Amino acid sequence: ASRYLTDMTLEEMSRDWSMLIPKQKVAGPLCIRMDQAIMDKNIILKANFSVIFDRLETLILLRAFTEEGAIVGEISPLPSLPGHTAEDVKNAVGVLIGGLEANDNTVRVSETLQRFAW
Repeated sequence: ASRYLTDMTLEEMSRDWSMLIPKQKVAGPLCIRMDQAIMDKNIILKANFSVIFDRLETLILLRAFTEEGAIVGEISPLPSLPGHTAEDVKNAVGVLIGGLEANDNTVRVSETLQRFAW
């Protein structure tokens, strides 16, 4: 069976959020959203991945959170749910990290993503 390993709580994954200054970029099979208003924060990237054979397979959802718990960024598969490679995920994360860091934020990633990184 396909299972799911996530850094996020049920509430964190379900929450609706608005960006103060919306930015949305599509990069291949993945959508990247980030709030252009956010600056000088410590941000943590948290992800939910499907798992098969005890290995991380596809990204279901990634959200970027301030330490206080506010969502400031998101990566999700396109609605067509095209399906993607690990390289697609790594590219989309780099794009999000780049944008956030350009706005003077400090970005770190979860243990789940660290592991995925290689």
